Amino acid sequence: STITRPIIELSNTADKIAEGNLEAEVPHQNRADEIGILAKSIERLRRSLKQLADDRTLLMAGVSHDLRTPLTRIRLATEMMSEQDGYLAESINKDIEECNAIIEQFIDYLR
Amino acid sequence: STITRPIIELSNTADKIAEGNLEAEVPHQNRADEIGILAKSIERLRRSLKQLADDRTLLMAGVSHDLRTPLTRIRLATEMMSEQDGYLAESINKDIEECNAIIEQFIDYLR
Repeated sequence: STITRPIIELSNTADKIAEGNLEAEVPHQNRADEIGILAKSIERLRRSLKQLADDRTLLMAGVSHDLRTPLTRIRLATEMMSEQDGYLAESINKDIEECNAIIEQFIDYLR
Repeated sequence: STITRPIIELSNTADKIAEGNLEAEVPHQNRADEIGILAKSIERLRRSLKQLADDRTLLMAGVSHDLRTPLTRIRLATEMMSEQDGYLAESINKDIEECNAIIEQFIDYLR
């Protein structure tokens, strides 16, 4: 009956990982027999999920940062234009506004 | 020895998923006993990985497509400006080129 338990513990841990508890430590990792190998495989699955999560987060940050540089430069350049070319500057102003709007929506929804 | 086999088969399938085989079918899924419950746990982990993969793909495509619109608009407007503000137009043109470069780099790394 004692051997029955580590099986239940392994299945339970897998559930915790899938539900979004990436920090939940897998049990029976120190075991050397077939059970401990099963524990190791669950750890491998945990690593995959954790990596994919971190990738998405860092992706959002990197894109927004790099975009900030070109956007700022354009707005300043349009500010320096004379009134005679205002109607053309107004167009580029509309574009930069739309771009900032799209980025804002993405960050708000994404937790 | 017969009982030893399914444990190895389960561990092997989990390893296949971790190494990038999201389509690797889990064995002993239809079992109802303790081994069947373990099979169900492995399948749930597979679903998590597959979901995260689909998320990354859709995210990349959506952002790049929408960005194409504001870029094209600024390009046309800057071409209409008079020579008196040519030096200002040149800066905005350089900026939009930079943006296109960033998008190309992302796709090239992950086709």
